[PDB]
Amino acid sequence: MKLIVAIVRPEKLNEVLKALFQAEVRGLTLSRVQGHGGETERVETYRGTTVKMELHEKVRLEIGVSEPFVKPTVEAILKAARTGEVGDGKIFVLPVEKVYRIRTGEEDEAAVTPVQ
Amino acid sequence: MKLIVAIVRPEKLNEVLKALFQAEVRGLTLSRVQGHELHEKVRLEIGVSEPFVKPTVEAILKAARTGEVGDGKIFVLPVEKVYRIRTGEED
Amino acid sequence: MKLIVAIVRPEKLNEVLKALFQAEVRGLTLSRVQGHGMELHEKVRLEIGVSEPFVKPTVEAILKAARTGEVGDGKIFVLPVEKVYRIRTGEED
Repeated sequence: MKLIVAIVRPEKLNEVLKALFQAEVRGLTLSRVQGHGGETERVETYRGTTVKMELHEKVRLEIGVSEPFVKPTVEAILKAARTGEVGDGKIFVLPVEKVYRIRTGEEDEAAVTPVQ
Repeated sequence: MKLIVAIVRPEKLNEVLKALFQAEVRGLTLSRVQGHELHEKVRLEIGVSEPFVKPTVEAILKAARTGEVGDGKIFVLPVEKVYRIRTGEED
Repeated sequence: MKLIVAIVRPEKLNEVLKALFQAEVRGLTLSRVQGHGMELHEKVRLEIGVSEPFVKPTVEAILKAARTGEVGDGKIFVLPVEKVYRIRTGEED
């Protein structure tokens, strides 16, 4: 199992969710965060005197997936979320020791396997 | 140490927090998130030492369950190091 | 890469952000959350991807900026990351 955390532009969210559902990746959660991506900074920011137009609203998606679905999930997000401009975001694939579905007590693979 | 990330229903949050406290699990953070239509959920993030992983997971499984689809999930993630900001040292 | 997750006091955020931009990280996100241990106390959660050579000094920069010496200062978690992709280019690493 892996926990996928993706940071994408708000204007790309709907395309991303549609692509994920199309890939059988249903269960997930999301929230708004402020972020700064790319490895760019304004001179004033690096000087520490300012931190204005450095942060922008992004959407953070958290998706638990079984091993077989890691590749399809990453590919769906990469295709849908890219604009080609700095600030597109990132995808972290995190190792997971255990997963539990609260309703059924199902664990690990069974807990993140597509309910359809 | 491990990092527990749990998604639960807002209506069950008080009960979950009460169970965690009864289990001696005190330090944690939480926030509202949108889950799965999208429905509001609460995401809890709890860093625990190894002996507290099980008690924490169980506290949440028992307090958060309603029996209806959408009760949530619990992830246990490996943590390489954890630092206590107050001391400037690992924990 | 490693994922640094820091929970800090809101009144220390400006200082921590300054330390992060001056340290140089390959991206960060942050948001307001509620801390506990009822009554919830505001905290700011920052998530920063940092590669191995620079994890220790980046953690030290955050520690120095965020510390007050009083209970409630927060914690910093360093998590392993299996893979990381840059969306702009699609590349892994």
